[PDB]
Amino acid sequence: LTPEQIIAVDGAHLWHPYSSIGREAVSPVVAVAAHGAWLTLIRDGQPIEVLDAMSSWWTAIHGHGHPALDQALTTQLRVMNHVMFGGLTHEPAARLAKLLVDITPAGLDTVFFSDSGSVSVEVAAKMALQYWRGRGLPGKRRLMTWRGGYHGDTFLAMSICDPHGGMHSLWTDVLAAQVFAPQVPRDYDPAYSAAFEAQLAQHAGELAAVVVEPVVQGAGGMRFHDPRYLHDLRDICRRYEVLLIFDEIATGFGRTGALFAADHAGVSPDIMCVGKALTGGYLSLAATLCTADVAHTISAGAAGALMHGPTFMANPLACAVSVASVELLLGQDWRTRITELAAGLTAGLDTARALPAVTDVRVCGAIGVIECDRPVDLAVATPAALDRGVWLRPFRNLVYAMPPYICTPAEITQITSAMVEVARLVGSL
Amino acid sequence: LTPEQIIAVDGAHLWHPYSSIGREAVSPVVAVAAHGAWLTLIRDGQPIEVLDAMSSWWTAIHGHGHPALDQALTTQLRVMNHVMFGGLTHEPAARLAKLLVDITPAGLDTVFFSDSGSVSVEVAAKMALQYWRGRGLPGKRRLMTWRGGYHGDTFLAMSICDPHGGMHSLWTDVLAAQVFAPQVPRDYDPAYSAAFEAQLAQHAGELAAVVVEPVVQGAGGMRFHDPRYLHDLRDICRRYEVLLIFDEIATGFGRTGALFAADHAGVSPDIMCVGKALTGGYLSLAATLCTADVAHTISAGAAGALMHGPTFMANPLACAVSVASVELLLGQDWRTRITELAAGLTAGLDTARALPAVTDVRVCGAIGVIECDRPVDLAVATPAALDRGVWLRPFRNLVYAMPPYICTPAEITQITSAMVEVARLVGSL
Ligand SMILES: O=C(Nc1ccc2snnc2c1)N1CCN(c2ccccc2)CC1
Ligand SMILES: O=C(Nc1ccc2snnc2c1)N1CCN(c2ccccc2)CC1
Ligand SMILES: *Cc1c(COP(=O)(O)O)cnc(C)c1O
Ligand SMILES: *Cc1c(COP(=O)(O)O)cnc(C)c1O
Repeated sequence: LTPEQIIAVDGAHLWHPYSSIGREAVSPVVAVAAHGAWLTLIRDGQPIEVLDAMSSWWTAIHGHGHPALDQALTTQLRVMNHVMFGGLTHEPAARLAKLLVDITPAGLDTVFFSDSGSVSVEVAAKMALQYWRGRGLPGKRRLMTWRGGYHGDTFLAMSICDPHGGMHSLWTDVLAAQVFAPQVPRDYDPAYSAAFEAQLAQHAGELAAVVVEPVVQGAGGMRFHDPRYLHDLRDICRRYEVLLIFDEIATGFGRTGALFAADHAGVSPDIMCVGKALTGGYLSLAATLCTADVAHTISAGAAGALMHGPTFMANPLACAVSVASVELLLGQDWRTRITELAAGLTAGLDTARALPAVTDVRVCGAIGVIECDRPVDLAVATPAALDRGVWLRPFRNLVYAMPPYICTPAEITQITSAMVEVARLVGSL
Repeated sequence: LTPEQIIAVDGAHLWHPYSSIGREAVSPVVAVAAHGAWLTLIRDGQPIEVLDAMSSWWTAIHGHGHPALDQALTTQLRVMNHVMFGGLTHEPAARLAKLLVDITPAGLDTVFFSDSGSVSVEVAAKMALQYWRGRGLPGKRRLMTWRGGYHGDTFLAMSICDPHGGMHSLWTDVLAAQVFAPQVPRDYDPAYSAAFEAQLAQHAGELAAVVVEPVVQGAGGMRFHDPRYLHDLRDICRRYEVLLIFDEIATGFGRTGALFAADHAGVSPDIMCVGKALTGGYLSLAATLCTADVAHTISAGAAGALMHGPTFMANPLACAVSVASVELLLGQDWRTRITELAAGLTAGLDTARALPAVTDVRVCGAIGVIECDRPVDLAVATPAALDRGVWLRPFRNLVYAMPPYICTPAEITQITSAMVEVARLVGSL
């Protein structure tokens, strides 16, 4: 198919994320290749090379077509593509479970593989519900979070997404009614934690778990946060006997400057979800980890098992590439790499603070954000960034980047320059 | 890792589908390779080659490591592993969407890609609910199905699963309460359809959709029903203004003797789900298709968009292998292939009808089932099958197979002989 034909098929037949059919203001751009930090896109019938400043929605931490990950895929493909995980086990699943147990916050000793972030969140909730049921406390069935969060698109996951961001107002009666604390502030305020505790106290007997994104809230608004809040959550949860679940699907694997965002506080949750960057952005894969205590209590419960099992559970191909991606990250000085990326984002984005339409500039590890005083028009921002050799996709009022870890200092400066120019145009209406 | 080390890691750290940690009656068997119709498994420390009679949970329709599918994946790997589907489109997505629209029942014109069957079911439900909200009828938010079904493991999907199979007993006060008709019979009885209609009629004002597996109910009991029941559901749904959703995640791509099981009835659903065999068993991928009417009504409603978007939506690697898998199926006389498989299953399983423990023997396309009068002991059945060079996994009172389409007459004889002997050992108490 030519790029023209691809566009024709797409407009007529393909849904896109959170999109319409036939009512798109901006046509999608045809991608024809991806290598390292670079995408080959079609612009006016001509292929142009642009920086993947988004890491393809936070996935491509090592860039595209990395030799180590390509080779991991083809070497597994040669021996075993997939086998059912019902009654069978295999080396890729075992290697990956061993790695994940050994690098995640202490105490996370068991691993449930699934195929997506949203599914891993449902699995986490199921673990929490079956746990309390295993303790003879089935009243503990509700979830508590703070506002500003995002946890995926399946119906249980939706129920803990920010009620404003997730337009819950049109899911009246269908969504489970969960407990929401106010938006967690950037700076540490003991008063916020005390109020969080006071609210949790009113619901403790009906709460299975607190579920939050640690340190960085991604899709909900790129808000950062103080890690000390996570210390308070762990204390509150311990004292009131509510499970703590960390959703690290966004973040995990070095993105925030620590290996996992929980590490910024030294906090272990009871259950943890990982996903986006798990395979280095090659293949869909997610994981839900829980403590030995949670696993044993579930296993000793009425069901005698966790009542979940996806078709492609622990897929050998996805597990093999993930093994390679995790080893590639751990086999280098990733901490210094992320610190350098963060330095580059900070230096490059400082000039945006002076721009008329800019309300905030913030950086946390390999995440850089320009917050604007108005929603960013994609019809202007997209071509503007492409003209500067960078693929950016703002959402709401945010011009942001989460670049691949392999981006050179020069490439980071190219990214921040494009971000600044988009922010300048926003004020130019 | 050696098979012994794999077993050690697995016992300590890996959840399996619907499994415990630390309370497994039988250890899983280590799989070390897969090629064509055969798995290489470790038994008594040594590798043995056995037939994958289950197609690795319905997935491996062309067998493992098919050269055409390996090639397709490797070719895509060299150009573009993955890009984000937010604001970008690509050739693998377009090619697959085009194919799927062209081969599915008439009227299914739009394709929403996701990363598993359970998610595609949630997407289907979301389409149905947003559809009625777009028509100004937000009361139409419940689902109706018949008993014996299975639709996945996420919380909304669970709500339409068979109440017994799904142990809904221990999910009281958590699952949405849906409308269940009685188990659909094998043989066609107009009285059943009339009763289904009467039940639907009293709930029509609050029903968004009927959701069923067409012709074959897989995981809920390997039960077959007359295709004419689906003709009746299409009629009932039309007259009472309730959407019809067919979940073809297990039945799709030739398994039942038609390209899609809906084709047995000559009927089109409003929404359709596909999954397990979509990639030929290489990678997790699923799709939810809907009519132009459904897509337009959603897109004109208050959200102005379908509120869903998985991270790995329309993954180029998965879409590439899927295109190859479908073209491989369409490029041969698949209908004759399934007919020969069905014939082989019938002939091989006939001797079981006379066994003392056997209540039924039934075949539908490349699906063969021996139903027993008591549960099948896996501790006895698994080694018995392995001794005969066959991987079988019974569940409940069912010894069954859904073999790869590439299985030779000799391999089908080997599969069925193993199944018959498992059934024989059941009657020995
Ligand atoms: O456009 C997206 N997400 C999105 C999802 C998947 C992909 S894949 N490639 N790009 C994507 C963008 N949104 C997800 C987060 N959103 C949200 C939902 C509930 C609460 C807060 C934010 C709405 C918009
Ligand atoms: O064990 C499974 N699924 C399963 C089995 C084997 C494999 S191999 N890879 N994935 C698998 C999933 N189920 C248990 C009972 N099931 C069920 C049936 C009816 C209603 C609710 C669940 C279907 C899923
Ligand atoms: C993206 C995301 C999810 C959902 O992941 P999918 O793979 O899109 O289902 C869940 N939680 C968080 C924190 C995320 O960033
Ligand atoms: C297996 C199955 C599902 C769920 O698919 P997963 O990929 O396991 O989430 C849904 N519907 C039907 C009919 C199935 O057989």
